[PDB]
Amino acid sequence: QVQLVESGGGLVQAGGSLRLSCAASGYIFGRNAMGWYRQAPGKERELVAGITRRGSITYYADSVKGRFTISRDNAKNTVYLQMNSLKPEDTAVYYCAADPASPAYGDYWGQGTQVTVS
Ligand SMILES: [Cl-]
Repeated sequence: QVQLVESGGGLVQAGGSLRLSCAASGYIFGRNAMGWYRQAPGKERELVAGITRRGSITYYADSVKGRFTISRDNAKNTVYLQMNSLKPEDTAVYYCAADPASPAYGDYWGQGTQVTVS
């Protein structure tokens, strides 16, 4: 019933930009905590950017600071990841994850979307 759907991936040239979107149904992002994850070739999945529940503070992995921006659009119940100045090292499967509003083991996860930087 709860669905996170990602879009906005594909192939881009180094130096370009992409916007990832994460659209939820059966669930409202609200002020819940959420994050964007990525799994690069040969690597474990790692957290790239997130928003806290408490105080709605954005945070970023050092490797993306100053280049990526997370934003939340309550009217659209959609969270975005704006990726600027993309590097080949950014190539990966990107995932969004959101905290459920009530008690639960586990988050809600999108399906993942491929971002390839040439
Ligand atoms: Cl928090």
